[PDB]
Amino acid sequence: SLAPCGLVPSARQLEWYNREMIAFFHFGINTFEEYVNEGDGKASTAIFNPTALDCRQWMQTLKAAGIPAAILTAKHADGFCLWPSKYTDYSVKNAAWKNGKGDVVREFVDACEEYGLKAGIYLGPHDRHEHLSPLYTTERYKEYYAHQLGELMSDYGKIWETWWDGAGADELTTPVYRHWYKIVREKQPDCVIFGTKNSYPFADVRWMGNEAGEAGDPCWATTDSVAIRDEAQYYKGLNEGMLDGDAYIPAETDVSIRPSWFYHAEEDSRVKSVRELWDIYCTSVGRNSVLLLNFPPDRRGLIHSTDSLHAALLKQGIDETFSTNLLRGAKVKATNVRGAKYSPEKMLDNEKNTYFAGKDGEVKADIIFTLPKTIEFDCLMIEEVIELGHRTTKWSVEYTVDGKNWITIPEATDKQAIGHKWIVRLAPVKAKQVRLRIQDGKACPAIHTFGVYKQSPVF
Ligand SMILES: CC(C)S[C@@H]1O[C@H](CO)[C@H](O)[C@H](O)[C@H]1O
Repeated sequence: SLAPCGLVPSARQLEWYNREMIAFFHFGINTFEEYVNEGDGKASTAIFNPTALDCRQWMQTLKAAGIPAAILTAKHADGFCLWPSKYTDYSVKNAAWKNGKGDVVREFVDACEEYGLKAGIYLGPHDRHEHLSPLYTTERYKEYYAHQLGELMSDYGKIWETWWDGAGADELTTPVYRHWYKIVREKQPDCVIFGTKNSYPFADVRWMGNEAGEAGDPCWATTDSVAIRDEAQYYKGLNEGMLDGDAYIPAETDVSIRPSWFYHAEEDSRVKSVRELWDIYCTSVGRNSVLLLNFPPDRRGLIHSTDSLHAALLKQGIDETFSTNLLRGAKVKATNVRGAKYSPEKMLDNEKNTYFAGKDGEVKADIIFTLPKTIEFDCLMIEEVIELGHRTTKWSVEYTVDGKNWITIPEATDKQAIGHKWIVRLAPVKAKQVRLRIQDGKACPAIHTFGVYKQSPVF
């Protein structure tokens, strides 16, 4: 069989990559303040009062959108806790909501379980509320957070992601996070950790340097762990990563479907269009990353219908786009073929476990797909066998109509990364043959999938 090349993903990282999309839910005391996205920790707990909370309605939105996981803000930097923790009074325990007898996190994980969605927790490292205590020290806070982490990792079922926002967290040192890490890893062994700054040695996935929904081109799963730590001076190290990076810590791309992270009625006219979301999908999922897309629940405790509709149409457009691989039915010829078991046709078979592979030592390959009828396409996708590491580092796609003139596709010329998935949109071409050029790499190519497609009219 093939041996892996360089650093490889863990089982958690594979599971995570396979989600492709994750939902964020920013919900809390901010929602009940007027135009606030970052709370000071001084709002009265009494104002938290969703009129008819319905997390099931959130899950129905995610079903409609094709999204298999969700992360809730159990506590944002304002420090207000959405579950009745035994370790603070600054929580739903003292809200007007349900006379202080509610538990949003409970309703969230119960709804996730009922709909078969993976649940995840955002629990803010920087806590502005705790900072207001004249008795605050980093060491006491470390124990405070650990107790709360212990509640959320013990009493709320299986947790698939823990999110550590690096905003305001520079005071928190590595031994602090180590303590937190052991609790998470021991109680929830499958839980992916989104690690920032001083949490770097414990991170399963990294930030990619912006909140616009654009991972780098290229975007390597690998990078130097120091890039995560010294976040502010390594934008490209996070956004693009490094082929010779010392750690396998792939990029998770986060973006709100609205201008703000929290809900504001004024932004109902500002929800990202289906086309914007499609661009974002292509610059995240389509760039060897994973898209974490925020839907902020409102004061009733519902997801707004424009947010729902646009996410649902994105899903519809994706399904139509990629339902027919227009290369299927082709006659396939390739140089550098490891064997029949790894024939280039495996790129076209829609099977989970098969792939095209080259011969050891040989990093280049040329694969020509000759089509029964001339086709028209404006999109292409390629997927590497990531269990075997980043192998190919330069690739291009070409076509011809007359059989003699190979024409380049400008958008798909001298690309570098493949990884989990790379998507390229291009001006519409007609073609009788399509050539896939694997031009360079660290090891022989190993490719699960290759296809060309016609983008949905929805886009
Ligand atoms: C400048 C702001 C984006 S702060 C930024 O937020 C990111 C999440 O989007 C990560 O949590 C970073 O660690 C944090 O510094």
